[PDB]
Amino acid sequence: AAPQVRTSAPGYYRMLLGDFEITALSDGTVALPVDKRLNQPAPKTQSALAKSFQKAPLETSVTGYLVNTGSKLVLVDTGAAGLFGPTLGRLLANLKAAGYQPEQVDEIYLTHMHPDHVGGLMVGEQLAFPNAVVRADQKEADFWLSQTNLDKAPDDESKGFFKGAMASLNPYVKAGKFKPFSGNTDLVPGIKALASHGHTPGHTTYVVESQGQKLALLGDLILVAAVQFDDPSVTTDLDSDSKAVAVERKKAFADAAKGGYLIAASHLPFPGIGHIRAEGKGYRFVPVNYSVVNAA
Amino acid sequence: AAPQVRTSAPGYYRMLLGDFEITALSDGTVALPVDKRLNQPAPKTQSALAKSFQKAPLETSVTGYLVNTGSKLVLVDTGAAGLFGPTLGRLLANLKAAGYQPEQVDEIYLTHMHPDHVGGLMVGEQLAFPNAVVRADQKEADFWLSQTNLDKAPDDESKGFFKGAMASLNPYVKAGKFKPFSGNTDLVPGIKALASHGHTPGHTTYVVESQGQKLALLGDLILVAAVQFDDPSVTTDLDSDSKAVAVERKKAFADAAKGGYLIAASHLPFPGIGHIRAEGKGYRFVPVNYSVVN
Ligand SMILES: [Zn+2]
Ligand SMILES: [Zn+2]
Ligand SMILES: [Zn+2]
Ligand SMILES: [Zn+2]
Repeated sequence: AAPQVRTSAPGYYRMLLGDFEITALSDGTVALPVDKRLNQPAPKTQSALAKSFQKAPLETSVTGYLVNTGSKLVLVDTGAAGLFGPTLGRLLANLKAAGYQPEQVDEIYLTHMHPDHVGGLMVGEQLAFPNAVVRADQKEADFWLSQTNLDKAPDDESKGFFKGAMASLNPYVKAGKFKPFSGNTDLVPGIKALASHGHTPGHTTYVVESQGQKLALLGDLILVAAVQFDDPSVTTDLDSDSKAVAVERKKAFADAAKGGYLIAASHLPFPGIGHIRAEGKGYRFVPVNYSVVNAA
Repeated sequence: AAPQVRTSAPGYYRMLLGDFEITALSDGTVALPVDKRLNQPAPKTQSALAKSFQKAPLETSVTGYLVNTGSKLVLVDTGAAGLFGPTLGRLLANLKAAGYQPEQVDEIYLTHMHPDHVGGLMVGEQLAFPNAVVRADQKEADFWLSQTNLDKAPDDESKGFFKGAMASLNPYVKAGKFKPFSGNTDLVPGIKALASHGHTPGHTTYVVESQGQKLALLGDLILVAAVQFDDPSVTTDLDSDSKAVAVERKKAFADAAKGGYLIAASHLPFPGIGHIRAEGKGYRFVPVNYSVVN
């Protein structure tokens, strides 16, 4: 026989979208006590997860999305680097395994500034993406980079969020490489920012379109697949505005269902890409069928 | 501008099952005219596919399953090698990418002897797995290695099935390395053969169990997920015995729904592993949650 290997394959998933190349990049996974963070009784979460053959704590993917439009290379979210423990921070290595170098990234779009999305921006004291311009909504940057907000943060978890956002973005701000937008904004050709505020004050969805094929990168608009597709009204204590996140999630799901296009989200099971159909009181996520990509 | 890369990740998926290590190994994908092969009206298949955002021809995975028990390295199915065209035959390279060499494989268990499961046994005129013993049901071998069955085959597709089985398996037979079993049989500790005849005369499911964790490798008991989970009675013209395959598929789905354990199948979307629950007149497949192995 042979010794066991016990390693996972490189965490990248390639998919074509019209003339664009999408690469989902895994940052790793982390076990989350979702039954304690969701705004509903723990037994109800347990029953939902059991319907999906799952149990809390739940191993949850953390994913960023690389878009090569053919003229620009854009990275949507960057993982956690070392901010959330040793099971995360795989995204840079998976970017390299996917055939790219960090120096090649032209722009980085942040759905929001929670540590598991901004941590990858820094390797120690060095910019992880030395040529990239970072973009996020002005509301997001104004909230998370505020010293006064950090000084008035209620608990250690929130303080750590502020500190991580500052440590990750401020070096780019200082280098002149942070370029905010406000609300719905055309970014590089083929990618648009769609305001989806409420998980954080400036949470933004990024819509990628090429040759009639559309993909909405929803960020953290959904967090627990086995709960929030069936019941989109369930929120978490990590959402800044629970009512707004429910409204925005329902809007995104309704639009994806009506349009029949792809969505992706950072914490859907990797690669986190699929279609949505409206069913009953909520929605059914349909993960994309495994497809091989070959050179053109 | 950064050039696009346009290559897929190495096609292996690692998963722990108790103390055992499972590696799903992609042989590639192939576009199949499932609307023509399923035994129901083509528009019905097309509408079922549309419900799942799919359309025929449907890109379909071809997967084998490596089980490292800690004492034996067993491979369940081998892909197509070059028998089914350019898009397949990736299993050997993915086995190497998964950190193993073909010479390490101790036993190979075949669900059945269709070309997309036996072709990988051979690389040219050389055994692909030079130290392995191959096992399959006696009924499977007797059917596909039959010279008179080949002479009786109606068209070139079926003749090609017989020729491919013969070319892939007879070098192991000649070397004394084919050991059939008959019906339900305990193979190596932790892996059992479960007769699931009907897709082929000796089609066999392999049940893997470690520390109370069970995984049933169903072979080709299901071929088109978007059709046959909702309606397990729909068969194909490639099934040797349609009534039997419907019975065996329903039995497997009901048992996996009742027991709550994992199933895998060669043509479910890679890695093709998940749970199943009973819903309406059929079943819902629940793909395993992405999980990292260390
Ligand atoms: Zn978040
Ligand atoms: Zn997050
Ligand atoms: Zn078959
Ligand atoms: Zn097959």
